[PDB]
Amino acid sequence: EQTPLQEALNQLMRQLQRKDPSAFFSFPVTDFIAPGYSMIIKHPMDFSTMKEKIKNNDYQSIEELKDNFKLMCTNAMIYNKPETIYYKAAKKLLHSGMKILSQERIQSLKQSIDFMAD
Ligand SMILES: CC(=O)c1cc(-c2cc(C(=O)NC3CC3)ccc2C)c2ncccn12
Repeated sequence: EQTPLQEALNQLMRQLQRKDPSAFFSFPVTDFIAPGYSMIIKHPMDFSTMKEKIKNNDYQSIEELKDNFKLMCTNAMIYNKPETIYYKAAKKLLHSGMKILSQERIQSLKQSIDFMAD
């Protein structure tokens, strides 16, 4: 039902989402709640979309998930003005998420994935 890589990606997801208690990054931003979003942000990302990419096996590496997570936070800091709650929340989430997605945890998880293979 899940490969070791999928299991590892799903666990990181849960860890990252716990750093978004406001649930602002849980779901895709739409043009209705953020006017002109689709004209400014060319590659949207959110936790629910990351969740489908894992289930659909779109990720070949943990680094890909980390890139998507950074994209999530980068999009929010580009679209939202610094005085907004969403900008501040993106900065807090980026800092907390990058500690979760440290080189040491990523390398540790990659070692485990290889040990569970073949
Ligand atoms: C990531 C980001 O840029 C973003 C996220 C949201 C958003 C807000 C709420 C919410 O609860 N809003 C009420 C507190 C006022 C719920 C879910 C989402 C996806 C948002 N809304 C407008 C502009 C930007 N954003």
